[PDB]
Amino acid sequence: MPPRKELVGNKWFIENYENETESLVIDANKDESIFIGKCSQVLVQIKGKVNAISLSETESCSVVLDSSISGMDVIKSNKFGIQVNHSLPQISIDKSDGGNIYLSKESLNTEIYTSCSTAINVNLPIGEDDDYVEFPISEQMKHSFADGKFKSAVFE
Repeated sequence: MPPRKELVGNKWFIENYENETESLVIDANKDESIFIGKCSQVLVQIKGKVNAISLSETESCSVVLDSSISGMDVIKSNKFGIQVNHSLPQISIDKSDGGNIYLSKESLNTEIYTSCSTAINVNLPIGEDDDYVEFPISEQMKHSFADGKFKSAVFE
């Protein structure tokens, strides 16, 4: 599978890229979607608003985006890094190992869902005025019967 960086209809496909020295850029439109798969050591930079972004089967890749109407998906991706310049409702991480998100004042409320993932860190610019503050995401759950009800809870 040789490099791919083509727009098919309203879907950007960026696949099969190895150790990329220079930043891979895409000038999208709000009606387009971005799919990134089978890549390693790559930094896709999505300029302009988009409808969606999906990072699939990647190793040490980083996505720099402005905003996304429906959010972003990350699946089977290790060593990933996401940086949000503006906003997006949610970022979903599944079966991924080691990831680092960087939200923005705008994107400070971005919901985050994780499933079967590890070493995920979310940094909000809430410190000394727009100064990142890491938040290691818990990967453990406790389940038990207590006080007449069998409740669940994240491990702290």
